[PDB]
Amino acid sequence: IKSCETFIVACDGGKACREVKCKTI
Repeated sequence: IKSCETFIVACDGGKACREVKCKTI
């Protein structure tokens, strides 16, 4: 099984973004 999660980053230099990512367990 693989794990995945999203984080909050400045996609517009100062906005709310939901960039999802996956990694091995």
